[PDB]
Amino acid sequence: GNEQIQAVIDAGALPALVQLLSSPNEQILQEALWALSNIASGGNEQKQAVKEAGALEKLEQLQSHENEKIQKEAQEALEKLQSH
Repeated sequence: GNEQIQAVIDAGALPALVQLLSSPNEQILQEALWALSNIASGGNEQKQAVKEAGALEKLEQLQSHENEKIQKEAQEALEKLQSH
């Protein structure tokens, strides 16, 4: 599969930050993830979005993954949105 490519750095906003989770294209998920995943690094504002954005909803599609790296990509938001 394709790894996190260093194409462009971004942040993310609205459900658009989550939307790539439900991508069919696990590869492009991973590609754009590099820019989008930074949301998870911001505990307040960013990391709080994901729940409301539909990360639990988004997760389910990707849980049917064909790529193995994708498990970390899935659990990335899982982890961080859940209270622990």
